[PDB]
Amino acid sequence: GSSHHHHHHSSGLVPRGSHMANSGEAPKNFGLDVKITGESENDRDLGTAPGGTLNDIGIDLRPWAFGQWGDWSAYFMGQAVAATDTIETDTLQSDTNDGREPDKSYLAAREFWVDYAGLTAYPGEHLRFGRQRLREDSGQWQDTNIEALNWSFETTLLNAHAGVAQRFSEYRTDLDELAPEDKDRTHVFGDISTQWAPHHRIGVRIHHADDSGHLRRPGEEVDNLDKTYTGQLTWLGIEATGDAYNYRSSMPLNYWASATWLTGDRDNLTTTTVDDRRIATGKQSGDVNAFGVDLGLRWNIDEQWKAGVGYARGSGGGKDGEEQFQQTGLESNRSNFTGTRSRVHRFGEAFRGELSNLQAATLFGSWQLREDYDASLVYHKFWRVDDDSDIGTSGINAALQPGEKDIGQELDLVVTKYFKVDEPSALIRFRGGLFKPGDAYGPGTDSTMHRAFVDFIWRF
Ligand SMILES: CCCCCC[Se]CCCCCCCC(=O)OC[C@@H](O)CO
Ligand SMILES: CCCCCC[Se]CCCCCCCC(=O)OC[C@@H](O)CO
Ligand SMILES: CCCCCC[Se]CCCCCCCC(=O)OC[C@@H](O)CO
Ligand SMILES: CCCCCC[Se]CCCCCCCC(=O)OC[C@@H](O)CO
Ligand SMILES: CCCCCC[Se]CCCCCCCC(=O)OC[C@@H](O)CO
Ligand SMILES: CCCCCC[Se]CCCCCCCC(=O)OC[C@@H](O)CO
Ligand SMILES: CCCCCC[Se]CCCCCCCC(=O)OC[C@@H](O)CO
Ligand SMILES: CCCCCC[Se]CCCCCCCC(=O)OC[C@@H](O)CO
Ligand SMILES: CCCCCC[Se]CCCCCCCC(=O)OC[C@H](O)CO
Ligand SMILES: CCCCCC[Se]CCCCCCCC(=O)OC[C@H](O)CO
Ligand SMILES: CCCCCC[Se]CCCCCCCC(=O)OC[C@H](O)CO
Ligand SMILES: CCCCCC[Se]CCCCCCCC(=O)OC[C@H](O)CO
Ligand SMILES: CCCCCC[Se]CCCCCCCC(=O)OC[C@H](O)CO
Ligand SMILES: CCCCCC[Se]CCCCCCCC(=O)OC[C@H](O)CO
Ligand SMILES: CCCCCC[Se]CCCCCCCC(=O)OC[C@H](O)CO
Ligand SMILES: CCCCCC[Se]CCCCCCCC(=O)OC[C@H](O)CO
Ligand code: NA
Ligand code: NA
Ligand code: NA
Ligand code: NA
Ligand code: NA
Repeated sequence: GSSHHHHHHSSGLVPRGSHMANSGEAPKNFGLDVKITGESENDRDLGTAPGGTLNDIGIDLRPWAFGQWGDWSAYFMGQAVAATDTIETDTLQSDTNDGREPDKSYLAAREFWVDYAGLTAYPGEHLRFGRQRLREDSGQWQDTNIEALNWSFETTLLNAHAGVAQRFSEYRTDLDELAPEDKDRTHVFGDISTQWAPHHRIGVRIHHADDSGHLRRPGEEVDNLDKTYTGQLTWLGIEATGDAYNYRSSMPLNYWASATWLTGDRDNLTTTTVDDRRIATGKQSGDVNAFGVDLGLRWNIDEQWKAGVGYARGSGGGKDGEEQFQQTGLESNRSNFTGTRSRVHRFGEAFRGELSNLQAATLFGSWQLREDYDASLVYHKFWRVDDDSDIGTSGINAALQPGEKDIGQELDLVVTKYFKVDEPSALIRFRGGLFKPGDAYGPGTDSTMHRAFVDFIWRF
């Protein structure tokens, strides 16, 4: 059930001989996830800088181990990667610089945790401690592997979670340092929701991020391992879904609606450039009072075909920047929002937008056939909310022109074959995004950019 160590994995594969494959089998105490990935990426900077291009291939091996003893259990997953350049074999990976340059080949400890399920007799209730997968269904608050203590309670009528998390390391042979935004940042979070009618859920969610770190002092040189800000930030959200992320729905329509208020304060570092160097000049504090919304509707046209629409907006700008929404930093923004077994990036495989000073309109269609195939075609159009503010993270490394709201448009295609089928144990997927920059990117930029993957995944 939901406590299974692979429950949140997007692949949704089931190894041969496992208890999930045949309930008469004993739970596996070990297994191996094998992934071969090709990536083509051109050009992440839209042709405004050297590099930014990938055409490369890699293998990623993830052995895992599991033990169970009454109410106690424990889990480890490691990772070994070898690739022809530094490609993305992990949709959850740390974004990347002395101590932050990935190697083409590396080892990592991905998960390591102990779990106690004995506080209540519900097997949907358990407490997990260690580096662990945290995920909620939208992917927009948490979808990551992180050191945490997290309590889950999942039953028919009531779901609830509460946890604390903090990065202390990447646990990787190549990344020696944390990203500055992660260093000394503690997260606490929880949620509670109820299935008020069958397949309809309403809930509230909270997340708090607190920075204990400090900013560089005036006159000190500032480099890429230094923070740009320290924050005490709270996200408070309402969320309603009707089979929003359920690829097996029988309802004719599915939907999601969420609204999130972001409050708190940030201390923003200021800098100046002095002879090929960046020098701290001070800092400025200010309130954040920002808002985000994400809405979607999916038509289940028949057992195979689905289509739908989405709108999302993260506020931007405002008085002294108070309306600049931002996400938690634990999100993936990947979800099953097209109604298939495959997860898709909600704001484009190429653009990979964070909901921050961003408005997006989305159209999609999908097709699936039992547990054997699925395919999705997604269109997005993106605009800034405030044309004099930056946006947040994205898969595009290029300057925005002041005063231009047209970020661009994107077309994505995801196509998947599942192999042994009752429950597949392997898959091959094409996942690609084509991004057409709009006027906010300005002259001298490429007319289109793409990011495309082929992934072959086998679980043993
Ligand atoms: C598991 C993944 C395997 C997938 C195999 C797909 Se092969 C087609 C990839 C399509 C990539 C085309 C880019 C080729 C290129 O342009 O090479 C530079 C050239 O000018 C001279 O070096
Ligand atoms: C230092 C350079 C050496 C690397 C050479 C190996 Se390129 C491995 C293929 C990597 C390209 C795969 C990306 C996805 C894609 O473009 O598939 C197109 C196809 O499936 C549509 O029919
Ligand atoms: C840094 C972390 C510390 C390293 C070790 C923690 Se993982 C070893 C867990 C292994 C513990 C298994 C034993 C529990 C038990 O009760 O087994 C008896 C049997 O009768 C029950 O059915
Ligand atoms: C400063 C660096 C310290 C952090 C390093 C993490 Se410990 C080494 C990775 C520990 C994770 C164990 C799993 C890796 C693995 O064994 O993959 C091998 C593959 O050949 C199996 O088919
Ligand atoms: C607030 C939630 C806490 C949950 C903790 C549970 Se797991 C921590 C076990 C392991 C702790 C490892 C510490 C390693 C380290 O500090 O190395 C730094 C270096 O890699 C670069 O930062
Ligand atoms: C049951 C769960 C329900 C979740 C649904 C939330 Se719908 C939020 C309505 C959105 C209303 C917010 C108004 C924002 C605004 O003023 O737009 C800026 C304008 O000044 C410049 O274009
Ligand atoms: C069915 C259950 C009821 C669901 C209630 C959700 Se109605 C969404 C109203 C939308 C509210 C927008 C608030 C905007 C904000 O707080 O940040 C910007 C500003 O305050 C900084 O000057
Ligand atoms: C109708 C559906 C469109 C949806 C977007 C799928 Se991404 C398009 C490229 C994905 C296909 C393979 C990657 C292309 C490639 O390798 O060429 C490199 C070369 O063009 C350098 O610009
Ligand atoms: C900071 C949080 C703790 C991290 C724990 C890493 Se546990 C490594 C794999 C743990 C999975 C089981 C370990 C030992 C075992 O199972 O021996 C008993 C027998 O084989 C049962 O079948
Ligand atoms: C019963 C014990 C079973 C666990 C054995 C698995 Se090997 C340890 C991998 C998981 C533990 C993390 C290892 C990497 C690390 O600690 O690096 C921190 C940083 O480099 C320091 O600053
Ligand atoms: C089964 C054991 C569970 C017991 C642990 C309960 Se912790 C509740 C999680 C909820 C997370 C709390 C967040 C608090 C916050 O962020 O307030 C900041 C303030 O508003 C700034 O203005
Ligand atoms: C059968 C009834 C049991 C009642 C007592 C059980 Se206390 C469980 C501790 C942990 C409960 C989780 C708390 C997280 C939360 O509800 O916060 C979300 C929201 O944002 C808040 O504003
Ligand atoms: C089996 C029975 C379980 C009963 C548990 C009920 Se959980 C439903 C919560 C859904 C209630 C929505 C409350 C709206 C709200 O307080 O948001 C304010 C906004 O976020 C502040 O800015
Ligand atoms: C990027 C690709 C474009 C995405 C389309 C966006 Se919305 C289309 C959903 C609306 C489609 C639902 C209508 C199906 C229907 O009308 O069935 C036939 C008739 O009613 C007998 O039942
Ligand atoms: C690349 C994979 C996805 C392709 C994009 C699909 Se766009 C619309 C999706 C679904 C619409 C397609 C037609 C639906 C149908 O065939 O049945 C309609 C019948 O009139 C009612 O019973
Ligand atoms: C290099 C990347 C490859 C990624 C996956 C390509 Se799968 C072709 C899907 C296209 C599926 C169209 C029709 C499918 C169907 O109905 O097949 C019945 C089936 O054979 C019953 O076994
Ligand atoms: Na398994
Ligand atoms: Na298992
Ligand atoms: Na470039
Ligand atoms: Na329990
Ligand atoms: Na669906």
